Amino acid sequence: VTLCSPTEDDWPGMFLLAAASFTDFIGPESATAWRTLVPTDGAVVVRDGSEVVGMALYMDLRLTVPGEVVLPTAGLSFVAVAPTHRRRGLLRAMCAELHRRIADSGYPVAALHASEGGIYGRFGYGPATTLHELTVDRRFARFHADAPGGGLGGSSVRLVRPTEHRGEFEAIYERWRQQVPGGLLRPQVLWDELLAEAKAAPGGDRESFALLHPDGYALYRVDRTDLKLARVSELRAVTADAHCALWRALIGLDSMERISIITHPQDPLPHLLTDTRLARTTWRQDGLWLRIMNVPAALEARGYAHEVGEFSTVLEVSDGGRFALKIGDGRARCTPTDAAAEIEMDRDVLGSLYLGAHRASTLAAANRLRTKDSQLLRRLDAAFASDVPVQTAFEF
Amino acid sequence: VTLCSPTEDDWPGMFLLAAASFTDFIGPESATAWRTLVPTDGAVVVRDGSEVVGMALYMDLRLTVPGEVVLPTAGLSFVAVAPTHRRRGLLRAMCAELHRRIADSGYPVAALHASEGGIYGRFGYGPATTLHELTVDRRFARFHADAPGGGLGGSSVRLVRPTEHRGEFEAIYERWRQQVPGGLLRPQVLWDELLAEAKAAPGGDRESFALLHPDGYALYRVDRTDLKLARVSELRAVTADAHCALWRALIGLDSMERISIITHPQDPLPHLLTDTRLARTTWRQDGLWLRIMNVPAALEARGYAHEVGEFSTVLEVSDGGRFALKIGDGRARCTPTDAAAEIEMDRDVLGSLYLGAHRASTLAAANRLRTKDSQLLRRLDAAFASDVPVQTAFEF
Amino acid sequence: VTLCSPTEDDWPGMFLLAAASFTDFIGPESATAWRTLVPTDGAVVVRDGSEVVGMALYMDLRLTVPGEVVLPTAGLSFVAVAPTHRRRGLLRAMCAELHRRIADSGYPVAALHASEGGIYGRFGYGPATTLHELTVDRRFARFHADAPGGGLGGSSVRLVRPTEHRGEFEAIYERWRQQVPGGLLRPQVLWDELLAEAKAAPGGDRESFALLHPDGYALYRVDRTDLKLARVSELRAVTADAHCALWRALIGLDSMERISIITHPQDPLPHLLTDTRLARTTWRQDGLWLRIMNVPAALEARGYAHEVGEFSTVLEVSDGGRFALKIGDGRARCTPTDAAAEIEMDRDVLGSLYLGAHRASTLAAANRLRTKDSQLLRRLDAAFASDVPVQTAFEF
Amino acid sequence: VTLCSPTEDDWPGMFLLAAASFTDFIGPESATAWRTLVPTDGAVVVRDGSEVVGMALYMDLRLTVPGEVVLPTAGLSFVAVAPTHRRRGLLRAMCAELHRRIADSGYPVAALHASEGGIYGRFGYGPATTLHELTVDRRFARFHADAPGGGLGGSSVRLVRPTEHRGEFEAIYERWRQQVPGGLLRPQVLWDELLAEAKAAPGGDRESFALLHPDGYALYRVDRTDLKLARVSELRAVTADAHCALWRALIGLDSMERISIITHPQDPLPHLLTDTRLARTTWRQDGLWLRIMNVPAALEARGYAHEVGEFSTVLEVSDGGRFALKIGDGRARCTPTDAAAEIEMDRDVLGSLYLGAHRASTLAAANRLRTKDSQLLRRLDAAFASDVPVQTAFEF
Ligand SMILES: CN(c1ccc2ccccc2c1)S(=O)(=O)c1ccc2[nH]c(=O)c(=O)[nH]c2c1
Ligand SMILES: CN(c1ccc2ccccc2c1)S(=O)(=O)c1ccc2[nH]c(=O)c(=O)[nH]c2c1
Ligand SMILES: CN(c1ccc2ccccc2c1)S(=O)(=O)c1ccc2[nH]c(=O)c(=O)[nH]c2c1
Ligand SMILES: CN(c1ccc2ccccc2c1)S(=O)(=O)c1ccc2[nH]c(=O)c(=O)[nH]c2c1
Ligand SMILES: [N+]
Ligand SMILES: [N+]
Ligand SMILES: [N+]
Ligand SMILES: [N+]
Repeated sequence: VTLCSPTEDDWPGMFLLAAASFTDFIGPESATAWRTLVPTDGAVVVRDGSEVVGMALYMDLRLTVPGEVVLPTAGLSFVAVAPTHRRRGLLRAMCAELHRRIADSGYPVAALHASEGGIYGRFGYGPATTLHELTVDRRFARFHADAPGGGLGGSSVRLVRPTEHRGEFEAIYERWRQQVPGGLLRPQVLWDELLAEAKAAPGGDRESFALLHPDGYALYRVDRTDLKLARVSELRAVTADAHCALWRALIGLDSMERISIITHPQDPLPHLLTDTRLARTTWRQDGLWLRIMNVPAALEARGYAHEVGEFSTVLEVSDGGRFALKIGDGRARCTPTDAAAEIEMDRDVLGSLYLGAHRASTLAAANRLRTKDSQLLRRLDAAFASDVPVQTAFEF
Repeated sequence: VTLCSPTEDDWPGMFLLAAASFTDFIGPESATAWRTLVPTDGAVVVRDGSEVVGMALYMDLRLTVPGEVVLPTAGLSFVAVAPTHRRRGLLRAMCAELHRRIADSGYPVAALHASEGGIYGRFGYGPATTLHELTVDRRFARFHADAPGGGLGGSSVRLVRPTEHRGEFEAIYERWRQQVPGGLLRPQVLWDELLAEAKAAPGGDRESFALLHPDGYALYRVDRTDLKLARVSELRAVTADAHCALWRALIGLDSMERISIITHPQDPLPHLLTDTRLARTTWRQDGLWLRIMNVPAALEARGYAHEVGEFSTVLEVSDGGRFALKIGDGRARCTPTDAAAEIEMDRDVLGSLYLGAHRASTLAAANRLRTKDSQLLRRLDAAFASDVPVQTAFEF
Repeated sequence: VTLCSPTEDDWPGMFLLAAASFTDFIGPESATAWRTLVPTDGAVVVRDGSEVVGMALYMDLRLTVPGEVVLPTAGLSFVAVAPTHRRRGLLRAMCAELHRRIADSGYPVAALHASEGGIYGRFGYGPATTLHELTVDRRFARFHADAPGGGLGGSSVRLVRPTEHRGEFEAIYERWRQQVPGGLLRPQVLWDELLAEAKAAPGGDRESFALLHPDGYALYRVDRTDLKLARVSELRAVTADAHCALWRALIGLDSMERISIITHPQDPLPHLLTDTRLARTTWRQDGLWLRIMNVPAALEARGYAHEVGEFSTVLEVSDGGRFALKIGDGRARCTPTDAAAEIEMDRDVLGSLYLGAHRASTLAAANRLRTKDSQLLRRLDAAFASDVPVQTAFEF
Repeated sequence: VTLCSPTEDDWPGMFLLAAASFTDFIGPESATAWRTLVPTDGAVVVRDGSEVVGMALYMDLRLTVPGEVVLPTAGLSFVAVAPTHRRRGLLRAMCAELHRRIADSGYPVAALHASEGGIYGRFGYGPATTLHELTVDRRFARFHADAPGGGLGGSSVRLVRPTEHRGEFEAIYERWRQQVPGGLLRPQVLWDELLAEAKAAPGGDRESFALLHPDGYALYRVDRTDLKLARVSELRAVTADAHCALWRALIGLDSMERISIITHPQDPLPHLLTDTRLARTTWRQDGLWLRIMNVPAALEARGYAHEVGEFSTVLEVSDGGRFALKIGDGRARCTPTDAAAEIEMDRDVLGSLYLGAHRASTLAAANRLRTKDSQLLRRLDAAFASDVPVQTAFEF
């Protein structure tokens, strides 16, 4: 059992392991396209002394963080251990090797989507965004008097074929991702795959349609089996107006009973209706997971709330360093120190605070975050909070 | 159709309407006890010219709000219109009369739990707390290395009969409610009813048990039909230690597959586990609804975040007044003004901001809250936020 | 294995067989009351040579038939063969003995409700009324502009306790049953049992409520398990106004999602709504079964449609006689003849035509009814039709 | 927002709206075929000032009505409003324009199938046929002694491939539709589509088979997911013999548990069995909707029951005219008059009476039909009744 960068000949064996490991495997041709997002020496495989029994790689991503700052980000994916080689520490070995390479390459953070919630905490990843499924019973949905775009004249939203308005979706998304924490640059090969999935599949998914506003879009399809359910695969709106207009159109799907979407906890849709309860939270789960590779670089790179006054403290990350942290004017200064720690946390906890999705208070209550001073807690809470709500861009 | 305060002879007719209107009706003897919480002239009925076709009342409550300040609160309940007298504006008439009496009596706020989410917005009530159901698959639940109370020696939690430790529950709850936004004083007659419901019912609910810590308790029962589900009716913990200890005991219910609880969005339980995902959010709904009766009294009474600096603005409440609002040192000054409004919102929106459960940013995105200045939004967001997470005390 | 009229000592053995045979067995005290409806020598039992292994009886009933004519009717019930004595022809023996006694006593017809649809055809019983379950999704239900009782002022319907308005229900029902084909006199002991069942049962049915109009009533209860379903046990309306008023009140049960009722195929409720489809037919089954004991007496006793002109024919009932049938002025003359048959049918088929619930055309298409002349078919169809729709009074 | 007849260039936009609006959309090539049934100027579209946001058309159909009389009929279909343009009265505008064109073209009636039951009443359409789903548990089904085709020798029914016996199905159907109220001429392009749908679909419907008698056929397929359910898509029988023979063959599908069919309320199948209850009514819904465009032409065109004697009255249709109606010898005379109305009803109600599917008595009980004379009601009931049961030909 050796650990190497894969050669061209290794990939058919990797695709086999992929097919066996992932029920939503996109298949060899799509997989061959996604390869273009993997840097040279961005992949590891494990051979048995030879077929492939383990694999992992990272992609070059650009993650938006609070203060509209864009970080180079190593996005872990295509992780699999053969069912024949469990409990041999192959994952620990592969993750260690990639983290070495990611760190040495100069990525401040790494990110992944977790198949299970129990795996990636021990490797320093913390869940940093939250997915919220809303299901609307649209037959009772009435917009509030206060809701935008409820006037006379025409609608600014059009029903269109996805494939004929790629450029407009690309442009809207590009604006969206640059201004939202959790935003990722979506490269060309992922747009190719998105509009491929919008096509009807013989014995699979139904045809997708688009609702297009100057400052927003929504892609939706009727569900395979539940023919009174419309599934919004993606809604991206840059203005509140666009967001309201798109939801007026979706509630206008008079042949559906229910509209479902995977969104974020601060989605304003409930507040657009006279009955907030009509937008039911059906499902909730961790989205993007974050590992802070370089604590000072990451902490210094993001913006902080201007509201909290200037304050200083000492943060110790377990087996990750100890730093004098000074925050003010929504910027941070983070420098080495041997002064006594005021705040203590594992690396994963930091990942979870970083995009402002979790309150320090809350993690402290679980004792994932230690401090003897509760004024400091309030200050961290306020400083690390994001004024733009954190969202999840896309699974990778 | 007249509107009067009920006489003693009206109550049997009110109980009939109650029985017909509410599937969880506690019944005449329990109802006769709850009457003791209704002040003289706290009830209205509508007779048909004579049986009772409409009723509503309020109870005298004490609501804890941010800054550990306790407000006299009119709690609306026992609201019903006979199915024979719908669409006659009997609710509008009853609500108007009670709001007159509540205001004139000097209550700064009124509160209710809503049967439907579409009714009470138009009468100035906004949803002010959020209920979160967590269901834990306890067969996989492992506590984190960092979680309190995972050491050698004995457990500080005891399994007990609820009826034999009323005093200890009363004392813990009393401490809890005084330090948590959303806390309500629970009077003696409600404790009587809580420990009555802890008893096994022939063909009904099963026997309830208690887990008791010096600084917390939990009441739980196995579900009627799902015999692998334990339902935590109530968990109240004053320290993080107590909260963790109680959850160690509940995960120790080795004959159950799942533990469910109705809690709040900031419950730290997910973070006590190695797999946060094991604590699934199964259900989410509005809890306590709040109507600000006197805007300046209410705004001046609660505390605000010390973190945000001093700032001033002008708030207009629709058909509710316009005020110079000055906030600093976590106190507010709220005085009449005819100066131009900087912030605009209906009375209900204010109710929803008041306990810090909803962000001003979020309501602004839905246009329930208007301002042309986004710096003011951030400032309101931070000021109205509660450092202690807002919770829901009990249904009334 | 002998066949006798039961003595007082036989009844405890009959109650045992009842308990074992009928899951809805009303129990010994209720059963002892219903005994008062059984005439002397109205019961048979079969003993094993001695415990009871078979039983059957009839009750003295009064059945309304078209033309508002009331027939003495033998109502078969309490029929059971022990599971130890199947396929011994005990039912054939008991039915034969009772039919002998019923015929000799001078009943023109006998009637029953069938546990299964495959049993009673061979003993000359045909299904003569049809049960229709309507389930209304009351959240969308809007009454038509044309529907009665949608004006200003007050409602004439009251919500009441069933037990306090027995007299008014008795009176309304008495009017109802005398003017509707399928109507049965409900004796005092059945009213006692109806208002006993309206009471809440520990671990059983919930409390029943009543909607009372001068010319109609409805008894309803919320379902045991589905707490958003109201079950209308009984609705009896003498005028269209009463029927519409009662349905306005039932749709006014704003806490329910669905209202269900067992009614008849010609119930006008669908036509009271703007969306007829909201009143869904969820279930449909044979109601009352009829055996014509004396063909000429029965045919001569009921009224016929005045619309069809005078016509004459010869009807042969298989092993039941052949008759010259002359119909005109909505009366029939039925006399012995040896003239050639024009119409042929088994006795059961006649039962099914008798109250006008089945068309002769339809039974002819199945060849249950033979004739070489289709003009005669049309004439029978029209003559046997009832202008008042046939309904089902109550199970016995 | 303008309203025009579509040009060739409009149709790709209409197909897009179709795809988005109808989950069972037959697709562009099938849709292009059905276009051949639309007359010149039989279609309207609404453009936004330009993509298509509204459309509606009618097809030229031939409807059989009581007395085996065949009426030219405008069949409304392909009706859709974009979800972006709800509540702009686009449907009201389109329906008005088409009704103008239909009336001026000289159609006595128009017809449609309704997606929802709440829409088309206000445009003068009434539901005129009833769909009945019967599900038979064929494992218990035994034919009655009286049922045809239960003798020795061979069976006259053959199992065949649908595509190889098109001619025989066409011929049987042509005979069927000419003798049944609700019958529609099925043009060649609809036969092409029927036998296309009889083919197995990759990941869709299974292969269809046919049972063929000289005077009847049945097309059936096993259900996609429930492999013990056979779905009879279509059964057309011209003689009772054919109908019984076909059902003997279907009950002979020994590998199925249940056979389901969408039929009519007077289907004799229940009466062919020893247990009528085995043929369960699982589902019931409005079929064909009818709008009487020209009251006197329509009323004069159909036949009436010969059984009822000659009678005269005055019918007022709301905003539709007032007529002296004289009925006798199963013909009607309908002429203008200003004499006082004896009968009053909206146009939709007339549609519902026209094919004899609804009794006048029943609509009167709901007050959809007004008269102060109940003898007239009985007379209308009998006159408008159809001796051949009304059926539904096919969805359009
Ligand atoms: C989406 N896919 C990607 C993702 C990144 C890739 C990078 C290079 C080459 C191919 C790539 C394919 S993929 O191959 O279907 C894929 C991958 C990992 C997965 N992990 C899971 O736990 C799961 O449930 N489904 C997964 C699907
Ligand atoms: C809990 N109950 C109270 C509450 C307050 C009371 C005050 C005075 C006298 C009796 C009282 C009884 S109660 O009577 O079962 C009750 C009341 C209102 C309800 N409203 C609802 O929408 C519902 O679903 N269930 C309800 C149950
Ligand atoms: C309703 N009941 C009657 C009916 C008639 C009686 C006459 C004399 C004494 C007692 C009587 C009790 S009863 O005893 O629960 C009863 C009877 C027959 C039944 N047959 C069935 O197939 C069934 O499912 N449930 C039945 C229930
Ligand atoms: C059956 N189809 C027809 C019907 C008539 C047509 C006339 C000209 C051109 C194409 C045509 C297509 S169609 O295009 O799939 C179609 C149409 C309307 C529908 N309305 C509904 O409410 C629904 O649920 N499904 C529908 C399906
Ligand atoms: N941000
Ligand atoms: N607080
Ligand atoms: N009758
Ligand atoms: N006919």
